[PDB]
Amino acid sequence: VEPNLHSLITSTTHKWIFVGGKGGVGKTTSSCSIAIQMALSQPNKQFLLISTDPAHNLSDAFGEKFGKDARKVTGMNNLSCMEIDPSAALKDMNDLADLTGSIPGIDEALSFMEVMKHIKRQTFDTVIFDTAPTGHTLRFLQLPNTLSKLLESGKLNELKANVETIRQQFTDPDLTTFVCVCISEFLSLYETERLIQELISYDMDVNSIIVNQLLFACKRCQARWKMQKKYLDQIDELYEDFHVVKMPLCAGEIRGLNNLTKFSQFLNKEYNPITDGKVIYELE
Amino acid sequence: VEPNLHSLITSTTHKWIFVGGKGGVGKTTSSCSIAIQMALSQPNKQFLLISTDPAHNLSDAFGEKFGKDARKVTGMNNLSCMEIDPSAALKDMNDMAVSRGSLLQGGALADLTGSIPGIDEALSFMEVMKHIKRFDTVIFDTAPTGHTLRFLQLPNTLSKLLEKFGISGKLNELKANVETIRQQFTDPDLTTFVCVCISEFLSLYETERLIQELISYDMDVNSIIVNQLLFAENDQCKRCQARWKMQKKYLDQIDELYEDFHVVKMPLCAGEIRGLNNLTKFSQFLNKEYNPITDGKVIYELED
Ligand SMILES: Nc1ncnc2c1ncn2[C@@H]1O[C@H](COP(=O)(O)OP(=O)(O)O)[C@@H](O)[C@H]1O
Ligand SMILES: Nc1ncnc2c1ncn2[C@@H]1O[C@H](COP(=O)(O)OP(=O)(O)O)[C@@H](O)[C@H]1O
Ligand code: ALF
Ligand code: ALF
Ligand SMILES: [Mg+2]
Ligand SMILES: [Mg+2]
Ligand SMILES: [Zn+2]
Repeated sequence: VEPNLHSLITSTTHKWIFVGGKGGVGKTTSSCSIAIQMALSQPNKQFLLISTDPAHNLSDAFGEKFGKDARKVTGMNNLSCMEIDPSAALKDMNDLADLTGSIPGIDEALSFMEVMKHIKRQTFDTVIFDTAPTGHTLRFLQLPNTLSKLLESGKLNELKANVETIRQQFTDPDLTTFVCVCISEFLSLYETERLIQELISYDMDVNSIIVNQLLFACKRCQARWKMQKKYLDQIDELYEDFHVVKMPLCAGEIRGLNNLTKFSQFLNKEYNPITDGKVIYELE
Repeated sequence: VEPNLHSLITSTTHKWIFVGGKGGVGKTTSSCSIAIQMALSQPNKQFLLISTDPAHNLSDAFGEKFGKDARKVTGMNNLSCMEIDPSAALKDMNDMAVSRGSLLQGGALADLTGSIPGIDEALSFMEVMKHIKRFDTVIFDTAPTGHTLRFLQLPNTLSKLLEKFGISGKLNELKANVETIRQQFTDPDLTTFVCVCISEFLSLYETERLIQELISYDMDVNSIIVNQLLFAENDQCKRCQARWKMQKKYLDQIDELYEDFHVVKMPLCAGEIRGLNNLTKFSQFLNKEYNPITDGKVIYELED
């Protein structure tokens, strides 16, 4: 099973791609990267990257301002981002809205409504979700089942049909898949294993794991690599049947289309220290 | 404004302490560390560390099992942990309703509602109200920023929806409990929010936005822990030197921006920080500031 996401990046069937895992592991960095690789690789198709983390970071990552209305990434012809602000969205729908935009769960509700509107309206060929950390993303992926059972007039029936339709698409391995991102450390590895078990139980396809921030080894770096390697061995045993993609810690943060594009190549053809080592240092 | 949490750790008024920030910055590591520093220096008080992150890591961090019910940290007399379990709580509520209402009648409350987004914040909040109704200090190991903001808006949000309410008794009592929590969270002597961050663009700007949000909720925030620092000019690795250049850039901005805050600088250690011993070792630097010249050896002193 190839150690890269080339199969996903060139997929001709996938409509919904979730990128998830523990906090700070690189979900935003990776979902920007997957979205860039897909857009470059399939010029004919139109891609949306939507952040369902209420503390959005797509604008921070690209260095340009996104919002509830999809906008093209400057420099791309076929990649767009969206960051929904619930109180802004509600304030528009209402035309108390504002109080509602502050209720726990409103973020997931509006993100789901965005999915339904792409169902109803059928714009973008593929949607990539840069998700909130693990715990709240599981709640989001359960929404189709949840709404189904709760609902269980013509507009209520309309809501019902649409959620059943999402439930069916989300559980179709050709249409929907979840890419896990993790770091090779105890707290991340165990959280990721719990997440994968839960996803399998939801009948959601999960076939890929990005292991990010690897040192591939300064005494501090030598000790930290020794640790990463121990958990990396475990990841190899556990996830033998998965695409496991090993990504390096770079010499600086990864921001802007240029640097994100440069990092994203290694999701497509896997990082090789022999041939690619200099690249880590171009991010300073 | 001393670059440490000594005022907070030795405080005799604080009842509610929130530790929050962007994903993966070290909230759980720092909240365990703050709680241990407090428990150790206030032996006569009793502390509860509660994780409101639905993906809990307190058991992972100490390396032993916690749950819905508080349990002492092995090796501490003074500190307890709890990891709130939503489905479990709903299940017991449903069981007790049946055994002494459409959602309850068919015994499926947990099934129907255990997965509704927002349910974790709802139950975490119920948990808060219980310590109100009847541990001296509670430290919250919070979920990442976005959902924690929703949690912290909740008492103030409920107060206003309820205001428009205008078993009705339970709603009345909820309204009353909401008001006192709301009262206590805006009391700078009873509650404070400790921000945690790493010295990188995404974390810095998320933190800046978070703190501006908290201030508008009248929640006290006067502390920022800057975690995972390399301090590469102490001792002598190309990657570390370049990364330190990045970090130092953002640190200079943090020191300027948060001149009136306790900004507490913590080193990246040579391994993950797990178990009472390693957390305790790491935690001394919240109380007395880390000095890379003198304290540098500590990053290699973690037990396995
Ligand atoms: N492999 C990497 N090398 C260097 N910096 C990285 C790498 N992956 C992520 N980052 C940086 O790490 C921090 C966290 O990444 P982020 O994508 O925000 O994670 P998450 O979305 O899971 O919170 C950010 O500052 C990001 O720029
Ligand atoms: N200063 C540090 N040095 C080394 N490892 C650290 C440090 N702070 C946190 N960690 C490790 O970094 C990862 C994320 O920390 P964690 O406390 O889980 O963050 P958060 O709770 O904000 O998600 C964990 O593997 C933890 O052991
Ligand atoms: F990734 Al975390 F608390 F576990 F932000
Ligand atoms: F901290 Al994140 F996505 F921004 F987990
Ligand atoms: Mg993110
Ligand atoms: Mg945590
Ligand atoms: Zn190094």
